[PDB]
Amino acid sequence: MKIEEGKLVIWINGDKGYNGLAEVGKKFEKDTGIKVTVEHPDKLEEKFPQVAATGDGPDIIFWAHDRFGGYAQSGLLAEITPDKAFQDKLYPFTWDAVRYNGKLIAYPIAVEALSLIYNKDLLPNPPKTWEEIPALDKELKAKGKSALMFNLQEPYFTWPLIAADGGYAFKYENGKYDIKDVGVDNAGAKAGLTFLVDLIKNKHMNADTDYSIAEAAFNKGETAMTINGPWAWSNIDTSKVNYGVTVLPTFKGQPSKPFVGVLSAGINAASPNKELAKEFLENYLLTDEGLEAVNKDKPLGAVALKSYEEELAKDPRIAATMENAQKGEIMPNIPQMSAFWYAVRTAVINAASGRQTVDAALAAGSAQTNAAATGQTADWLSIIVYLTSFVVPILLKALYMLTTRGRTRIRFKRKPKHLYVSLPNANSSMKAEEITPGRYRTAVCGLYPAQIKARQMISPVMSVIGFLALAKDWSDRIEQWLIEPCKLLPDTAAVSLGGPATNRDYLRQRQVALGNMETKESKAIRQHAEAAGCSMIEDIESPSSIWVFAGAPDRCPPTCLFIAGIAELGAFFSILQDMRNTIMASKTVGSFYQSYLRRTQSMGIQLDQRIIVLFMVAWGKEAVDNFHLGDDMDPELRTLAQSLIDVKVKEISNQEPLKLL
Ligand SMILES: OC[C@H]1O[C@H](O[C@H]2[C@H](O)[C@@H](O)[C@@H](O[C@H]3[C@H](O)[C@@H](O)[C@@H](O[C@H]4[C@H](O)[C@@H](O)[C@@H](O)O[C@@H]4CO)O[C@@H]3CO)O[C@@H]2CO)[C@H](O)[C@@H](O)[C@@H]1O
Repeated sequence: MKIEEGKLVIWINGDKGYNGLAEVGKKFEKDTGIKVTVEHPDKLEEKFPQVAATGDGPDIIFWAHDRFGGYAQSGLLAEITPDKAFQDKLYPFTWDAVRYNGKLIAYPIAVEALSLIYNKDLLPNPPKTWEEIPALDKELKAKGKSALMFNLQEPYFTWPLIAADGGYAFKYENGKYDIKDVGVDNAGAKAGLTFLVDLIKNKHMNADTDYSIAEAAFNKGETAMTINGPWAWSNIDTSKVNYGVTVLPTFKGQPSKPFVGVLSAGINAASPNKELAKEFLENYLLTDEGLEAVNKDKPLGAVALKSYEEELAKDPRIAATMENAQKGEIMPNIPQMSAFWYAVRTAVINAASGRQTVDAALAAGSAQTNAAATGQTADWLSIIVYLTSFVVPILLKALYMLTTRGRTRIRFKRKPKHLYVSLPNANSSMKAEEITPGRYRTAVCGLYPAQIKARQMISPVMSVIGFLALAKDWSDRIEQWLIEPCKLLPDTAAVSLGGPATNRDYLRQRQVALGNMETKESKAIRQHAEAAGCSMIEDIESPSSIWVFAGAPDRCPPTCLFIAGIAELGAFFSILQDMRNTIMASKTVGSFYQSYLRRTQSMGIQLDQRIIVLFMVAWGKEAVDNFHLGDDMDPELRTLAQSLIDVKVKEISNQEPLKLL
């Protein structure tokens, strides 16, 4: 019933052999004294992330592997660490389905694919091709029957036709899926779907048809054929029916291409029974003895366990199932898959009912598939508020951790709390509130510049470009910069009291512009920061105006963007990074600026690159001369060197050995 550090709660879909699985639980209770309660709620897969985080989900979730990539990125799933020996008991390709970013996120149980099921008494010559189905329907309809009924409400069942002439979710190439290359709106997808919609319009199928009616219809002897998976076989046997299982029909001479699912078992990251769950699955469920009990309720299909699979292989129906799988494609596990299914589902319904044209349906689906695929930009107001909540020292400490070569979510830590920095995988799509390590350096720096000054936090990216020499003499350096005459521009009759123009006049002219471009979004950020104790900058001549860049943010922080002339300051250091990297490459006998530039524009600014020029002419050589090009001693040298000395200094004469210098 309830998650407790003893008890186990398991969730599995209601179309699977949950009763047989419950039998395994009873066996588990007998040997170890641990009750196993099996439930099969509707829509378990949507609710789970909602309960997973609130202490109320199951310890173990069973589903096909496609949802699990999404679960793992959110950190909802416990890491799997089976013996090397154990991996070898199950087929390797099954691990691939449940492999994400090199990490195991669930145990595979069984491989499921759709097949064509036909009544051998009614239809001893099943069709080879889809396109013959229509001619076949007229004769049978004349005898009170139909050709084919299946669930149009789930895109899984229609996808094989849609995939038949070339449709794909995401293109697989060079070992991975291209999340921006979606094939739902290609020539192939439009052809395949059109064929199905006409079957309906010609009253061969009814758009208003789901899983339960059709099984019954087939089972009642009303329809010659159905499309379903191995789980359906149990109820058909009960209905007293002679059926066959064969390859799906072809379409346009191309094989039908079902999406193949691997039934998988994930462990809830918040479960207090992680050790128990692992013990349960490998030693009880994932056994010859265990799987038969499940299989005896409703067949699982082609199981992952080699020892058991050798037995199943004798069933001719599974041979056909695996035939369809090899002609099709293994489902992705990527997070965007759910977005994909939702899109195709609406598209099938909308098209099937004639509420929209096919072109539009699949076109809209295309848009929606990339909706999740495209990279959202940050809502800093939501990031700042999340960072400001945490105490100030905890945050500062985290920055020093990002730069120690740590290596999905990295965790930072009379009430306990947990800070989470989310690393971006190449597959996952940027969220509007996803705090990346880069965005993290950005927010904190813009919030706590003066507090960074106290700790003197210069990263190994800024330390090398001589950031200290500019920092200490900053206050005196910057005023020289301001008092200096900006000859080139503006036209010199504009000062407030030297006869010549000054650079200060430029930053002024600039601030007016920024004051106009100052977005309500930015203002909102600036004020919320102050109230949280995050006192901020207001001018370039501030004690901590330059300490905003000490942490090496990827962007000009959002709390300083419209305070001239910081926005252009950024490129100054960013270029220096490009300068060194090209100096070193030159030294040998044989991009940062561009990136930084791109990111600021993402915030809606046009960098007055002239200000950058000015910053150079003043602090060019100074910053360049004091670069740290040369390398230094190796840790082995230093440690080994000092030790040898110590000995000799311990021997003659026993005096404190002073270090190497
Ligand atoms: O849109 C409203 C509907 O949303 C919910 O269904 C969604 C799921 O949340 C998605 O995960 C996805 O479902 C896929 C599923 O991921 C995939 O594994 C496959 O499911 C098979 C399953 O592998 C197989 O073992 C067997 O159980 O049949 C399933 C198919 O019925 O295919 C699903 C897509 O068809 O997309 C659906 C929506 O399409 C919610 O559960 C629904 O109740 C709701 O109506």
